Amino acid sequence: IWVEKYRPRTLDEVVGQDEVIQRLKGYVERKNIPHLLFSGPPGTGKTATAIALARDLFGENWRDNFIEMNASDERGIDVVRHKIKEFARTAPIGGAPFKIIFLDEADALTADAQAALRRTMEMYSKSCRFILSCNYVSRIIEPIQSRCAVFRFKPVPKEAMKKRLLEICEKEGVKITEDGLEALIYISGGDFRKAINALQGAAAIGEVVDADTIYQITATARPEEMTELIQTALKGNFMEARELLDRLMVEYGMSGEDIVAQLFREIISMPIKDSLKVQLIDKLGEVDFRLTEGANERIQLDAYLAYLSTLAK
Amino acid sequence: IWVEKYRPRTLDEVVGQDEVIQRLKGYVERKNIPHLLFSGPPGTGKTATAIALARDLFGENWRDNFIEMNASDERGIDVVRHKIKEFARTAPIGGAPFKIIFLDEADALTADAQAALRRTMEMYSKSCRFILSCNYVSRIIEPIQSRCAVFRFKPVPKEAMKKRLLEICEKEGVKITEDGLEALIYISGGDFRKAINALQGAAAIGEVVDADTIYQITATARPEEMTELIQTALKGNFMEARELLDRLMVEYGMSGEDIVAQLFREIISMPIKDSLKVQLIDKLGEVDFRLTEGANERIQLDAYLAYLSTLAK
Amino acid sequence: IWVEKYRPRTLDEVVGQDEVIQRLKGYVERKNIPHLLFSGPPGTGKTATAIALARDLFGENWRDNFIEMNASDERGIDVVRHKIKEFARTAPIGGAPFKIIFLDEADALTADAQAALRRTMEMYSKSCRFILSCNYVSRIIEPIQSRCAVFRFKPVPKEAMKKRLLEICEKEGVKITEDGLEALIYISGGDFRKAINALQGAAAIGEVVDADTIYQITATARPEEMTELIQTALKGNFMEARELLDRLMVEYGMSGEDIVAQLFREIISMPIKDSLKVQLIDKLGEVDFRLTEGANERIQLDAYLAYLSTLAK
Amino acid sequence: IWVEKYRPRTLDEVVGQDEVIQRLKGYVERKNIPHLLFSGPPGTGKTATAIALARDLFGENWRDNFIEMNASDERGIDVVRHKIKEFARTAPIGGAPFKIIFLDEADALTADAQAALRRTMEMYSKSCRFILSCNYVSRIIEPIQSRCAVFRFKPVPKEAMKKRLLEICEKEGVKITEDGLEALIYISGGDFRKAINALQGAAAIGEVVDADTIYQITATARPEEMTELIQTALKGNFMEARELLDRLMVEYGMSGEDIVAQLFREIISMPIKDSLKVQLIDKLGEVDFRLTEGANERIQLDAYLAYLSTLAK
Amino acid sequence: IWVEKYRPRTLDEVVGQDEVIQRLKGYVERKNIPHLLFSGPPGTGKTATAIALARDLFGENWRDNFIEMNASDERGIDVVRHKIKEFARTAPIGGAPFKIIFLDEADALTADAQAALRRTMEMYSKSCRFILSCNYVSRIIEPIQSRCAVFRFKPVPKEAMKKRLLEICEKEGVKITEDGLEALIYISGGDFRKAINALQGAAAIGEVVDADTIYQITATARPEEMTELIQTALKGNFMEARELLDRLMVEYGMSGEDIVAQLFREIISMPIKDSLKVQLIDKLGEVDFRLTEGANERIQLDAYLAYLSTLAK
Amino acid sequence: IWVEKYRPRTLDEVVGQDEVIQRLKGYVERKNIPHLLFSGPPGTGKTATAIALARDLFGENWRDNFIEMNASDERGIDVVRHKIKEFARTAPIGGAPFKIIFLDEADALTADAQAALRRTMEMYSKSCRFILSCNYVSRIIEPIQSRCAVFRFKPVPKEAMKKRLLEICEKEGVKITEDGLEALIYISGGDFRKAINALQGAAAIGEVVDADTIYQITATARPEEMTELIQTALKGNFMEARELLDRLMVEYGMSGEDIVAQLFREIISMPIKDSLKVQLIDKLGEVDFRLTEGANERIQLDAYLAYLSTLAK
Ligand SMILES: Nc1ncnc2c1ncn2[C@@H]1O[C@H](COP(=O)(O)OP(=O)(O)NP(=O)(O)O)[C@@H](O)[C@H]1O
Ligand SMILES: Nc1ncnc2c1ncn2[C@@H]1O[C@H](COP(=O)(O)OP(=O)(O)NP(=O)(O)O)[C@@H](O)[C@H]1O
Ligand SMILES: Nc1ncnc2c1ncn2[C@@H]1O[C@H](COP(=O)(O)OP(=O)(O)NP(=O)(O)O)[C@@H](O)[C@H]1O
Ligand SMILES: Nc1ncnc2c1ncn2[C@@H]1O[C@H](COP(=O)(O)OP(=O)(O)NP(=O)(O)O)[C@@H](O)[C@H]1O
Ligand SMILES: Nc1ncnc2c1ncn2[C@@H]1O[C@H](COP(=O)(O)OP(=O)(O)NP(=O)(O)O)[C@@H](O)[C@H]1O
Repeated sequence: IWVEKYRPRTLDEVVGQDEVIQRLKGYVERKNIPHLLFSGPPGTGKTATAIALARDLFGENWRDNFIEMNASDERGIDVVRHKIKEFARTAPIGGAPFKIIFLDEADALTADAQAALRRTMEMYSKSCRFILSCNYVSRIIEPIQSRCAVFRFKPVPKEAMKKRLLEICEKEGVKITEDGLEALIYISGGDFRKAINALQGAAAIGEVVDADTIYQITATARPEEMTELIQTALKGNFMEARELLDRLMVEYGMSGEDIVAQLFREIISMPIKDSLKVQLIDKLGEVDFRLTEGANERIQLDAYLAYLSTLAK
Repeated sequence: IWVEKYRPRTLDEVVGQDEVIQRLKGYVERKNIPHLLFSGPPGTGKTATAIALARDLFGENWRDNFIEMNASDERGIDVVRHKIKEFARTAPIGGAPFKIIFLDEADALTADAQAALRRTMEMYSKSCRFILSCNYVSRIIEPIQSRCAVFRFKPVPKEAMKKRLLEICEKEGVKITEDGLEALIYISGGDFRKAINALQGAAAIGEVVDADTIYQITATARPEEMTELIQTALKGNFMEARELLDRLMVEYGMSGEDIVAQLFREIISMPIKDSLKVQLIDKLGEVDFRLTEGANERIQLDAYLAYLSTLAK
Repeated sequence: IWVEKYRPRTLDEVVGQDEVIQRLKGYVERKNIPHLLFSGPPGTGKTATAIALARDLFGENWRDNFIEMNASDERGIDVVRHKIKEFARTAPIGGAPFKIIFLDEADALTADAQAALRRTMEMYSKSCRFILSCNYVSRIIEPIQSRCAVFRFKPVPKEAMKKRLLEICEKEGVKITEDGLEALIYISGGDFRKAINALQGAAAIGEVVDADTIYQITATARPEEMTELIQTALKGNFMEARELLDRLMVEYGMSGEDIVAQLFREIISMPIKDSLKVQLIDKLGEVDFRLTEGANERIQLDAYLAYLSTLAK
Repeated sequence: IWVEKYRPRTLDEVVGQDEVIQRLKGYVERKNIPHLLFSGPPGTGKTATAIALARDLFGENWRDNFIEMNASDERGIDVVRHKIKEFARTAPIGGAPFKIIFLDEADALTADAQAALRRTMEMYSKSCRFILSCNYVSRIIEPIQSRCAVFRFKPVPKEAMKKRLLEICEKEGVKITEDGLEALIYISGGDFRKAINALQGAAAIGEVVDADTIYQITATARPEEMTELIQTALKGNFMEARELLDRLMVEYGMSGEDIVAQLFREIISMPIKDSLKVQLIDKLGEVDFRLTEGANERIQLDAYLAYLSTLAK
Repeated sequence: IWVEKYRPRTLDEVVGQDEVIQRLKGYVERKNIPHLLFSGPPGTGKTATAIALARDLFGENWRDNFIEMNASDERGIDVVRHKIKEFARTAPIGGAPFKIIFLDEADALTADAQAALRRTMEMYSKSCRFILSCNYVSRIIEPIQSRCAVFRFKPVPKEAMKKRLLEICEKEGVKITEDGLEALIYISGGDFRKAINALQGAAAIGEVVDADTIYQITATARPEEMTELIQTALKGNFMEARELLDRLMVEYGMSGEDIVAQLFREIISMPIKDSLKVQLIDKLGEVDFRLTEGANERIQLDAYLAYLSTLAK
Repeated sequence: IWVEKYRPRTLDEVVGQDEVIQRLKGYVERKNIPHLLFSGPPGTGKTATAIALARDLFGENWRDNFIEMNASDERGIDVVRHKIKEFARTAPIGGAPFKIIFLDEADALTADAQAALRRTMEMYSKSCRFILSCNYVSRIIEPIQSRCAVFRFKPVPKEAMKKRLLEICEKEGVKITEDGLEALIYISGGDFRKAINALQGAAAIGEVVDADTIYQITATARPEEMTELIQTALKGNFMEARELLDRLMVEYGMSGEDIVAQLFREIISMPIKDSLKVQLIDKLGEVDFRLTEGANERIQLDAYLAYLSTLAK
């Protein structure tokens, strides 16, 4: 179950987030915790450090006190309040003063539920504490940011993830190549869950973990193939391009969105002129719309390879 | 009821999917099942192999344990949880350790319901197991892919379906012709349920199963007619084409989308130049949008036959 | 602790609220107080004037009598009733007839608790008085508005805050620029706590308080950057713009909405022609739609920087 | 229930409609009734005088004969025809020759149902009669106007409604102020039902009926607020205006249409130049369209406050 | 009941339709009737001549045989077929060979019901005959036009209606002026029902029938007023125009459509340049749309007077 | 009576239907006839070839045996069964084995009557034969298609009709121009009866058969007029255009749809640039929408001639 079995066990073990951790460490020496607001992309380590933060302060007795719950399940803020009263009357067993509750997906709620936090903030800051996880800070109404120290998680930098990917490997006897790592990171988007999980799935199989074995397991074209199809499209060979994208869409079985996504990437990282690149993206912008409005995948897609083959002359 | 009466009874019997089955077999020798994630087009064999997988592991006592339910019926994830507790307390009767629940249409739910899986994964991996079927893997939030072995079902090729269709016939004393088979496949889109079901419906009637008897039972324009209308359109005979498509749209009573769809197919499998085929498809891509935005069927359609009749010279 | 150390000490010292104060002064000459209902946005000076109102009537002996408490903490209306009997039996020491209790967040309660006020209104209007603070008057059930003089606080207008910001500076030897001020107000949302507090945080640092030093301390896109990216986009440098917006979106980690928002602001407060400014906003209006329909953030956004770089010529 | 308890009891008692009544009286002396067509805004007295007209001709025995039904409930023209045969065979008990049926919302039906009237007109003009109420005469197909005397109800002026509102009060021991009356009329749109009904609802509560108590009970922005927001918008304070309208839109929870409506009113009754008022209204006319086409409420609205803040200089 | 009491009683008595009648007379001398197709605007005399045609051929015994029914009441084509068998077995009593059935609103049906005519055409052309009335010929599927002599009724010319209006008057002792006639014809649109019916309503009242008394009874502005408001609008006096249109809309109480209609007429028959007239109509074209989509009458209207007052300079 | 006097007298003489005839000829050499199923649009030659098929097999003695009857006249399938027993007992006089019955409008019947065919199929395939004509094959329940050779008549292509029109002329001393022909086909809809019949009606008159003489005899807008009005509109003469379209709409009394239709046609077959032609049709596409939504015919139409006269410069 890798993404768990490698849940960092200490602040020091969460990586790529010096930014936060460096200064979240200065909360363990003093044993102060104001209500934490963790904000960032998903799979970057809010839940992780919000464990390892609860873990560095309680030693061995965290699981007893800390509880993670998803804030977006609307009718349970008020059903998990009796957990707020047993938890707040119990003194941290050992020698610590305070206690923690984690709240994933905070930024899903409308103004109201957000308030109910507040009458356990000033009632329990000599006992309880909240850690709020949210995709964006902007989406949490001011009255809470008010009483929160705030931490912006960044999508995890290259080397720092690449290194911890290796550790996960060497220690699991899996052979990635250089190819497979770099590729496991085109994939990852800077999101461990995605990265670990993928690696896991390539590890499951037979041995050497190639560039490809990775592109395949996630269903994401070899970037060579994309810029081959965008190219043979621009050349004028419509039926040929259509062929490719088809094969291409079954080899790995991507959604429409998924294809239009990589079409983007590889359109951006073409080395063609800033003058044409626009035309291409503008229209891709169109196509992606059509699809989300629920028009037809096959037709809009091919209909975009069609686009490219007009700009032949 | 053919589509059932030929539900594969063993992993060996599910075809065209070596890919998955080959390595899904290595889960019966060991008697390991992690939560399965079946992803692919519809009518390729997720439900099928997710039966024959439950069937190969329990012998004669599968029906008792395995239950398929559709995950998209939003208010019943939590109403079919009491099926999760009776099922999880019952030991597989005979000599096996584990048990299975199938969940069609997983990729219809928003983040939340997806989580509720998780507190029966680590609670029941010494007892219960889930098999998740989904159109695309991309659409199932990472936290689950996390705890799933994943299988990408591919559309089952021509011959392999054509062969199993015959088996379904010979063994049911139905006379298809060659026409009727090839036709039964234009239809099928590479989707058995659609294919079997249609055959069934032609079998029900009187005897010989023709090209036509198949185009009729599914309501679908003869491909000759389409490429006749697209042809007389291109030649310049606008009023004539408009006539055809009209007659055509009542003979079988197709939607706008439906017409625009076969218009595509037959525009692609025209033997005209990769140069013009684009112009046609680019514009079809336009029409189809118009329509889904809710503009006017008759007008946009005829408006597209108009298109084709400018490119006369 | 600025927000406190500059709590106005007299009705005269609360600003931008002439509206209320002008006519709340005519309650100090007569020494009449009916139950006050303060309504307005948060951070505009209900609590403040509800102090300076208690302060102008008791001189030096206010703290002894006046007590602020939060009304939303449901189980304490009735636990802070013994404060209602000691307080109501004590005659205002000196030469005044009456006494005051402040109740923040009144508009959080359901019908019932609201009533319990009433049997201390007609029992204590020859002794006690309430000041009720609420986000909106509409939310306080009629039977109370009934026995309340009512005051609508308005978000503190520009100049009035800008002036009192300056007084807070000159008297604290802090150098704001014009930029800093105006920026300190883009920030402030018309909410002093936010404003003072921020200013504080910029004063803490080294000297001159710039437009930027303010956008930094609160964490927001520097308006310089936006109008730099919209510029380099309009110039034709699409890849460069895309680059900026990307860095830009991580430096601060804004949503799509969030970016489309500042994109707007800085599109409006561009000094370009009313002729083009439309084109821009019309299309932004489009983008923002796409996004809310759930199309793709990265694609629509870059797809709009694409837009801007067609209008190069 | 005021709106009923003050249903006029005689033609004399229906007010502001001399126009009609004056000449509808000349139908009681002669005891002639051709099929009446009442047309006008809603809440002006069609139903009312169509009662008091039935009441002035039958004395005490009207309720027995006269029946009002709503004509827009499509499948009941033909289900309330057996009421047409029992009613038409019964002679007006006492000494009168004829009888009446009222039909609210006539102008909702398509051509067909309208005809079915006709074979009870020439069949029952020596017995039955219809009174048709409709928003506009233009909307009732000629073949009926044909056989109808027609009456155009006009919106009942200010004073005349203001006077009858007082009568409804004085005689019900309710204390309106001047404010509350004038306000109860901003509200009323010149439509009693709305006006009475609202008053009723303010009467229900505690005592004095203020300007406010009226704006509240109907949920409607204080006109001061609107022209404050339109003002601070015009001055240049976009963020401030956006703030107001937001607060404003929750305080009372208005639709987009609803806001755009009062925006109109107060834009018209601004005391600004006939020169600019146009620019404002032209654009409002734009916004309101956008919205009804289903574009985005928040964006178009704010987008219109944006408009007003360009015309600063 | 004028529109009936002046139902022409012979072909000779139907006016303005020489066109048809001239050659519909040549069917009475021969006593031939093929199935008649009457097509034209409403209220021009299809039903009328289709009576007077049935009346000129049967003398005194028409009512017995001829029956008019509305074809659009879908479930009764087949319920009024037993009227087709009693009617077809009965020989025209006296000395004539054939018989007639009239069918109003033919052009409302879909293809199918249209056919059911046909098996009583060739079955009853030695006995029965149909007269089909329809707004437009184009809307009646060919297979019927096939077996129909066809007659296009034109909106009734000026003098021919004006003359028969007079006859209706002199013979009813009503005093129209020249004004009132001409005006009763601006009104009429070339549609007697509308014209007669209106006259009737002006006759009902007191004596002299003026230009105005006519504009009032139909709710249609004095054309002077319109071109006054369109003028004071174009001059720049927005509030003044808005005032007018308001008064104007109550004086006669027109719909939105109704106002936009006359706005059209009087915009066309302005004597302004063909260059501006366009701008005005283009926008009116817009406004009328907005309204039919259900946007707001008051706002779009005024919003169009707003338009006109921009084009001041 | 042309449509008859040119009823083809041999399979060779039926034209444009090679398709069928080519392979319906191979039934005369062998003298085999299984039950024929003719399907196609009306007026394409089912009845015709179903005569000339009966005519090529019997020589001079067809009329005696063959009988056409209409199948939709419900109560006569069973009344024309005694024609089935006299006909089936009579041996084809001369030297042929079999005999024929034609059944127009087959596709009008419900399941039941369809069966009664069957007990004269296997009872008379050594004597009798049926030829079934139907608008669509899809509409004839399978159990019959079962025992039918099937033939799809196609709308008679351009040249093939144009040629046989000429033969009808040259051999009748009538002078069509090229114009007349091409026009006689715009008319014909690809339906001879319509075409021959019309030609007939133009031949009747004086000499040369023009484009016009044809548009007249059938009643349609002269295509000259349309492209005159669209022209004078584009030139800038709005009032003049409006005038034309008005006259134009009464001369023939077209619907809005009807006018928008020819507007299209003549917009397409304008010889203007593919660049403007779009602008035109895009807007026509708009207009036609407005209308179907039920906005105002006169206003939208003139409002579109307005459109055309902006694009003057
Ligand atoms: N920043 C990180 N450093 C090291 N390991 C990580 C990090 N992020 C995730 N992992 C591993 O990947 C899994 C995902 O953790 P985590 O991101 O906290 O869960 P999440 O809530 O779904 N995404 P997030 O909201 O950013 O926390 C964890 O259980 C970790 O073991
Ligand atoms: N790949 C396949 N191999 C063998 N038989 C199949 C296959 N796909 C379908 N069939 C037969 O056709 C029926 C439909 O197949 P299957 O895809 O397994 O279930 P489904 O309800 O139609 N859709 P899905 O979600 O793809 O599983 C089954 O009951 C099978 O017996
Ligand atoms: N013009 C009026 N004169 C006197 N009383 C009125 C008038 N309009 C309304 N009222 C009182 O207010 C109530 C509503 O009036 P009225 O218009 O007659 O019926 P309605 O159901 O509200 N709408 P409508 O379709 O205009 O008749 C009535 O029951 C009247 O007693
Ligand atoms: N052309 C006419 N000449 C003389 N009187 C007419 C004419 N049209 C209508 N009238 C009178 O006005 C009434 C309307 O008649 P008519 O137009 O036949 O009914 P309609 O069906 O509603 N309109 P239409 O469909 O054109 O016949 C009649 O009953 C006539 O008395
Ligand atoms: N394909 C053809 N070749 C030659 N003449 C034709 C053809 N189709 C029609 N005609 C002439 O036009 C008339 C109509 O054709 P025909 O099909 O016999 O009448 P119809 O029955 O109304 N059409 P249908 O019902 O589809 O057969 C005939 O009597 C023929 O003379």
